[PDB]
Amino acid sequence: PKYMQIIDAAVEVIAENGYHQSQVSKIAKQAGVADGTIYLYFKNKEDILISLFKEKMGQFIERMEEDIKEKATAKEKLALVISKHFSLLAGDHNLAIVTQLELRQSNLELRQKINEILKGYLNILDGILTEGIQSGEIKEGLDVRLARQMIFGTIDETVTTWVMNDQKYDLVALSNSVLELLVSGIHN
Amino acid sequence: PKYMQIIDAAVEVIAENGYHQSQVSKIAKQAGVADGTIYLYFKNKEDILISLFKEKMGQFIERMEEDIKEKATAKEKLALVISKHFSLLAGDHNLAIVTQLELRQSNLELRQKINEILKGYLNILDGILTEGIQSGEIKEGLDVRLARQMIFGTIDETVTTWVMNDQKYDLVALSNSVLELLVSGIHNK
Ligand SMILES: CCCCCCCCCCCC(=O)SCCNC(=O)CCNC(=O)[C@H](O)C(C)(C)COP(=O)(O)OP(=O)(O)OC[C@H]1O[C@@H](n2cnc3c(N)ncnc32)[C@H](O)[C@@H]1OP(=O)(O)O
Repeated sequence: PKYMQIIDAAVEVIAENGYHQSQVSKIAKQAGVADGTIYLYFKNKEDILISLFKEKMGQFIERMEEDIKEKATAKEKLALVISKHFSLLAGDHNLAIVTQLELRQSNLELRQKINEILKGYLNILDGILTEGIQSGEIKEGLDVRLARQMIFGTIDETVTTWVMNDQKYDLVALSNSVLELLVSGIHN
Repeated sequence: PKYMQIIDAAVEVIAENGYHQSQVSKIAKQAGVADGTIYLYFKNKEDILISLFKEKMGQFIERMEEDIKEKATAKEKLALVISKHFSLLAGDHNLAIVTQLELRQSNLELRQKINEILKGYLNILDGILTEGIQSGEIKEGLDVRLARQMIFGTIDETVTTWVMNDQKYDLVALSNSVLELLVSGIHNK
């Protein structure tokens, strides 16, 4: 449908110049749609970015809530999440730039809307950590919120450094190393 | 000072209005100087953003080098880095909005310029790790670049989460627990 066609073009255009500079007109042209056609599916520019996050990151999130259920341990569940995330971004240069660089917006309402979608991802982390503690796999006394900030911050900084390096090295190849740093930390 | 008066007014205006709505005229008004005096020191709005980051980072790094030579172990140095990072930002509401939100420009030419200023701090993290590696304090097989990304992303996301909650809780008090999470990870035992 034209809805997804438009989201896919928006990823391209938004990645090119940045969300702020991106123009709805450029998005239509790139989608090979008329200008008014865009307004047939989206209210405005912000609705395009929010929906892009909903469709790209939101789908990923839903998929992970399902797929982590088959992994026995907290470590395996986190391994799946990091590996699948790096894989989703490694498959699309534009999507890597957008989902990393447009994640935290200055405008309050736009930020809240994007944060709402990303809460889903944080809920997955908290759940993995909560259950891991009850099974005895995860550190007893662990502050779940803080440990989720370290896991999400680590994943995010790893992907953003790769984006700032033109995505030139194999991100997916790092998933296990990133996992072991989170599981065992830096001490010997 | 004229240069620092402008940088300080820029922090305020950019925090309060968002970088895109922070034009030179607004900064000039905020600093109490004329537009032409802004340009006597800066090229444009972008130059003010980049220079505010370079100036604030530079002070931060000189203090860091000063304090961490006292410390013996890699864990002691990281403890100082975390607590000093959290303290600086808890100490200046508008600067934290600038660092966590306004400096995160997605245009790539500009973002590269900003990111080159981060290199000095990342370099400090890499030296703590490599010193630790030589002294046998750091886990065998640990990759320095990845460990640096973990340390800085964990620190930075802890600050972003606190900014997202309107800086309403005591960030600084979380320093030690953030350190222990980086040092031993989430595994039980
Ligand atoms: C004011 C108060 C202050 C308070 C503290 C500061 C507040 C923060 C300010 C806000 C700004 C942000 O948004 S910071 C939060 C988000 N983070 C970022 O945007 C940082 C993204 N990272 C980067 O842009 C970069 O890492 C730099 C520019 C910072 C430094 O780049 P660098 O010096 O070249 O070093 P590096 O990135 O390691 O790249 C070197 C080589 O290694 C490769 N490489 C890099 N990482 C890896 C890796 N994990 N595994 C394999 N290879 C890797 C690269 O491809 C390149 O290869 P080859 O080319 O040779 O093949």
